Amino acid sequence: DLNTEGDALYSLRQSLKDANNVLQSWDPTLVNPCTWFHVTCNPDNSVIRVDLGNAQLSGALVPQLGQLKNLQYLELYSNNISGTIPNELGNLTNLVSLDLYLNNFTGFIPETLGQLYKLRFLRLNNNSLSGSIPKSLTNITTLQELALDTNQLKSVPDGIFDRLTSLQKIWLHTNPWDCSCPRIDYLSRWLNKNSQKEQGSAKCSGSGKPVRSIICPTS
Ligand SMILES: *[C@@H]1O[C@H](CO)[C@@H](O)[C@H](O)[C@H]1NC(C)=O
Repeated sequence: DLNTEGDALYSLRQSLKDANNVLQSWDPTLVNPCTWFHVTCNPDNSVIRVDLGNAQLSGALVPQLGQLKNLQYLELYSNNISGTIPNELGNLTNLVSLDLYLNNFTGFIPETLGQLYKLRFLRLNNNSLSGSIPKSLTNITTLQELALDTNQLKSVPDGIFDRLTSLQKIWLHTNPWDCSCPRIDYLSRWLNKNSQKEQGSAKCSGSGKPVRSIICPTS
């Protein structure tokens, strides 16, 4: 009897590279993945988390990874993983902490990420992700720590941080932010009002000025 969490998780092993044989213990033929290393299950024998951090893993993620609904913590951080973040990660409803940081990830940040309403922690940082933030992120009210730092990020949608009332720490620094007015108006004002929330200094592109220091004129 196939597990379907194990099948979903094995689809990841097929597309990744170790080379440390980290995933050697992932056997889909077992009744459940709960006995796998780097995998933890609840008393109901479903996968609530995956810690692959620092496994020296290369390759790309897979859309089948969204098949784990009870997945709470996904730690993929500190690897060589490339490609784009799958939209199917928006199908993890019970996802609390999503850590993709310190990887090669390219492309846009998925808009379906705004479908995680239990997500309290999002770290996409130290990646190649290209500039914008999904407007749907405002739908995460439980967001506390958001780290986007060290990426290709450029702009931000107006009023996106307004519905995040639980936001504590945020990392926007080391990004090619567009400080031209009146695009940078919201972010500059938000980073100044919320400056206790920001960790590090977000610098404007080519000027080197902090985003918060920018004051946009009307007319
Ligand atoms: C989302 O997950 C549920 C259960 O985990 C599954 O039944 C459904 O097909 C998934 N949908 C997509 C689009 O992945």
